[PDB]
Amino acid sequence: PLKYGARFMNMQQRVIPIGSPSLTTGPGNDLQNTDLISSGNYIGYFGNNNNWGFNNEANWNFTDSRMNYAYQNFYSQIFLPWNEIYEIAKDSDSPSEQAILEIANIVRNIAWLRATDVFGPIAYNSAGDGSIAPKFDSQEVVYRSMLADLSKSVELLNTISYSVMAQYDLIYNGNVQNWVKLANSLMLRIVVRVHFIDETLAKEYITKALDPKNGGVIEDISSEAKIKSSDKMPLLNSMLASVNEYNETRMGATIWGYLDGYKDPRLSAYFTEGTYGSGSWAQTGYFPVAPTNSKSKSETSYSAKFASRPKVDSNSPLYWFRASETYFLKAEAALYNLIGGDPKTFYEQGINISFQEQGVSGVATYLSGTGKPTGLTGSNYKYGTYNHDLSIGNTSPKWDDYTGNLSKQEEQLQKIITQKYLALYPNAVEAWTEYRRTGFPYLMKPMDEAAPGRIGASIEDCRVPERFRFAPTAYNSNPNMAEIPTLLGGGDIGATKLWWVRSNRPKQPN
Repeated sequence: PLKYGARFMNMQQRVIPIGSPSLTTGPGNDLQNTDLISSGNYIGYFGNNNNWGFNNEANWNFTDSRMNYAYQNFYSQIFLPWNEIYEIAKDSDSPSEQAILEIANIVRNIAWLRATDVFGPIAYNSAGDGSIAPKFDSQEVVYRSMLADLSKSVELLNTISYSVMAQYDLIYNGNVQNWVKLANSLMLRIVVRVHFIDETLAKEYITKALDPKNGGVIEDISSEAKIKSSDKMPLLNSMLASVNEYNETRMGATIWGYLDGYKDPRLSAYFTEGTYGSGSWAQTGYFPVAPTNSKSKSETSYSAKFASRPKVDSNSPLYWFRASETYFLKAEAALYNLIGGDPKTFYEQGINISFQEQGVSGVATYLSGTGKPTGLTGSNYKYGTYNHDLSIGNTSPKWDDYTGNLSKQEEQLQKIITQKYLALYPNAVEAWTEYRRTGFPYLMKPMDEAAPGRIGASIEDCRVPERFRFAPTAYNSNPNMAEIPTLLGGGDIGATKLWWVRSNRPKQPN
């Protein structure tokens, strides 16, 4: 499959921006746009040591240039190589070529799931029609269509027992059975994503996703989908540019609050201890940077340059889907009677698997903990004036321990989503999507109080943008985009809620 190789590897590096060490900071600038200074910053996985003069998405200013950039990083960059593969394989009678196309379809769909979850409507079904003016699908149609497409991929790949494109497969070394598991896992994630808005659709596929005869889902760490440097394609983890080169990405307040309050051993696995001051004055510890930082970049010994940093090296991988997520998805599914089983069991196994994924121990002690997330007081925060008590009306790790502010079922979901949030790190887009859909976990409020106003929201209804908006000028190049607001059911702005946002979405008490 020489004709598919380069194109397929390009696709894989595009799902979540990453590239060859020779491209230096390029892929890293892209990851900033998709994960680090945007989504990951909004939900508190990271904190920015910069405000970019309030000129970009970090502070919710969705400019034409940055949104066009986002469209490229979430949709168009991967469209290119996929389209060529499609053109070459779409009419092949060769089963091995059909398999290649379906594997390419899975990779495309994992990437475009992010695209629709970020923008809402996208050109999904029209993809490949060679149109100069792509027609967009409503988000509901994108979801319905993707589920059908995933089942199609699984049906075909389930008949393939030999290796496919091993030399160019940076994820599973040509093991089609694992690709099937990834496809069904994505199907599971999608079904859970729609159960609140469309339970019927959820039920139409969740059973097929978990049905053993269809290949199974990712339940073992050995089946996780991740990409990292290898002989097939050397790579430089794309978080390095922003973390070490630009000194802009640091540990977020929200995730720190949970890790600290829950006495989570993953705190040390995910982040480094920062330093404040120098010499005998230097204080060491886990110092977070608030979400949507309103302060300018600084590099003194008392600055965020030395706040806790994400632990990562050039050979570190980026994760597409991990076994722990599967368990949390099953937990929620069982909680709402979509599948059989005990929510608590799936919940605790998800945490156990996450600890194993991170190489940490003490899961039993962690599971019996009844502590609440730690708030950030004006005193504790050292990079400006900021405070938010994350503990208020929040929940603990222990399944049977209820705060009682929300209904019991609602708090159980809160525990599931909060723990999934912790296990998903650093998959920011998925965490951001899950927060917007459920309202969990509760987040540290943005520091820049002017940010919500930039997307048409207020400091009470939005702690994060509800979506990215398309670049206004893009409408000039494609007349089919004029329909976007109607497809959205609202204005093309960051405050417009996407299709899967559940009704009666909870908010942290005041």
